Amino acid sequence: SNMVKIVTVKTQAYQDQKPGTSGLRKRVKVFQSSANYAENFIQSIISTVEPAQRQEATLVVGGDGRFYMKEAIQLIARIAAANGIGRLVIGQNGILSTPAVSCIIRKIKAIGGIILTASHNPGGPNGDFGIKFNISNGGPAPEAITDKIFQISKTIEEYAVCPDLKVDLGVLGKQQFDLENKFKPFTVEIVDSVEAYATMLRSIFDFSALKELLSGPNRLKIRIDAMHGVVGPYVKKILCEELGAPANSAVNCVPLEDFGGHHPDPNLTYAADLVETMKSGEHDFGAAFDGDGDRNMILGKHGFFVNPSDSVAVIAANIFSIPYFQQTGVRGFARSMPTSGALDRVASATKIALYETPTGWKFFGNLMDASKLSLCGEESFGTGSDHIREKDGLWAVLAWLSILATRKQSVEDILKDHWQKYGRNFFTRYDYEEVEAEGANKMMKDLEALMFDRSFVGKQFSANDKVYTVEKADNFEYSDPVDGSISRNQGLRLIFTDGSRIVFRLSGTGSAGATIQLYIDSYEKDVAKINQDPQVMLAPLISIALKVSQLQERTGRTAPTVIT
Ligand SMILES: [Co+2]
Repeated sequence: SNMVKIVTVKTQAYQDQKPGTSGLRKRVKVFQSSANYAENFIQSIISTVEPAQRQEATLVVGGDGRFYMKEAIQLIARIAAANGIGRLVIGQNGILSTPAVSCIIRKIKAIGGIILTASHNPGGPNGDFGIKFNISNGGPAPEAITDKIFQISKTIEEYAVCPDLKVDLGVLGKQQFDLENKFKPFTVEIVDSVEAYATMLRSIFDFSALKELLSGPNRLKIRIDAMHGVVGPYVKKILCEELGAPANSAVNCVPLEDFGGHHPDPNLTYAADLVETMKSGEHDFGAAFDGDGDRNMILGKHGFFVNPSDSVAVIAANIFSIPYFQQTGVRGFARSMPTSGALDRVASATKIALYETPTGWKFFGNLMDASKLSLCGEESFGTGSDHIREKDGLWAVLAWLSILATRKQSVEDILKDHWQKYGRNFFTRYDYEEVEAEGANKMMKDLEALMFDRSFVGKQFSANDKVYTVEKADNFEYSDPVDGSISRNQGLRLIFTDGSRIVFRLSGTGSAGATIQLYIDSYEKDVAKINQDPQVMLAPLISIALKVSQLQERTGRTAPTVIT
C-alpha cells in the first residue's frame, strides 16, 4: 500500500448540495444511502482551488466527533490526494473543534479547511451530519465561493479518488502517500487535537492568574460541561491538566459519537444536567458548550443564568482583564441586530464603536478583517473575538475566568453590579416552531405595513404601569462597510423611546416548518426594577408585541414552543 492509484469515477450530480453559511447538513442516512453524495461534494469543494495552486495548498480537516466523521475524513483524504492537494493537516482521531480549525488555518497560512460538524444538531446513526468549508483567513467561505461549490455540485460528471488510500487518524506525525505516476507526494500531518488551540489561548489569557484562581485554597469551583462533544478534550487538557482545575470540573468531556443521545446544544433545558449540578450551590461557575465548540452558556452559583446578551456586555465592560486586548486595544464592539442592547450601553460608556449587524458571521469577519472589531456577541449563545474568524466557546469561558479572577466577586454579584452601573436590558427570545407558513408571512407583512404608516412613529403603547412610545419602526437593512453588500429585510424592529425594543423575524430555513422568533428587550435602570424576575418585567412588552403583530390571530399559537 502507501503507494496508491488515482482513479476517475463517473458520477451523477444531485441538485440539493447547497453549502449555506454554516455548512451542508443532511440526515446521516442521506450521506450513507445516497451514492456518491459526499464524494461529489468533496470533489466540488476541491475544484474551487485552482489546479496550479493545489500542490502548495494545505487543507485543515477535523470535526466534532459525531457518527460518520472518520469515514468522511478518509473520503476527504482519498479525494484530496487524487486531485493533487499537496497536504492535509488533520486533528488526531479527526477531532478538531471549530475554533481550533480557525486557529490552525490562520497559523499555518492554510488555504482553508473542511470541518465535519453539524454544530448543535443531534448526531449518531440516526442523527444529522454536516460539512463546513473555511477559507484562508480561517473563516466561513463567503457567498461568492459557496455559490461556485453549489454550481459545481449540480453538474459534476466525474471525480478523482485514491480508493486504496487509508489514513491512520490515531497516531501523530507525517504520513506520506506516493501516487502512481504522480511525481510529488501527498502528505497528511496528524496533529494533537488541542495543542495549537491551547497555545493560542496561552498567549491570549494570563494562565498563571488562572492557575492561581482554579487551584488551591479558596479556589473557584467550576463545572464545565462539554455536552459529550468536541470541546471535552480541550477542557481536560487546558482547564484541568494545565490550569489545575480538579478533574471533576470536566463534565461529559469524553466526545461521544451520538453526544450521549442528546442535543449538544447549550441552554437551560438541553444542558439540564449542568444546571442541576450548579443548583446545589457548591460551585462558583458553570458552563456548557455546543457540539463543535463555538457556542457557550455561562452559569453562576446556584444556577444563576447569564444570558448571552448580558455576557458579551460583561466581557466588554471588563475587557482589559484579558491580556490580548491590553496589547491590541479594543477596535470595536458588535452584535447581531436581535441581540439585546446591553453591549451598547457599554460601547457608549467606553466610547467605542458599536456595530449592529444582521444575523450571521460574515458581517463580524468583515469588520474584524478591517481591524474595526475586537469583541462580538449573538443572543444565541455566541461570543467571539478577532483572535480567529469563528466564534469560540471555550475562549469565552476563559475570558469570564479572567474577569472573575480580576474582579474577585461572584458571577451573580458581577451581573448585579453591571446592571447597577449600566442598567439592565431584560431580554428573552420566544420561538414559535413549525407554524403554518401562510399565516406567519401575512403576520410579518401586515406588521411591516402597520409600522410603515407615517403616523406609526409616535404611537403610544400602554403596559399596566408604563407607556412605551414608538421611536422608530422599520424592516432592518445593513450596508456592509467592507464588501459593500446591502442586506435587506433582516427583521421588524419596534424601537421605543425608553431604550426598549421588540423585534420580529421569520426564520430562514423555514422549509420543514416556519419559525417565528420574537425578541423582547426591556430596559430598566431603577434599582427597584433591576432585580425582579425577567419574565415578569418583560410581560408588558410581550403583551404589546403579540397585540400589535396579532401573532395569536395569524397562527393559532397561544404560547411559543421554546422560550430562552
Ligand atoms: Co456551533
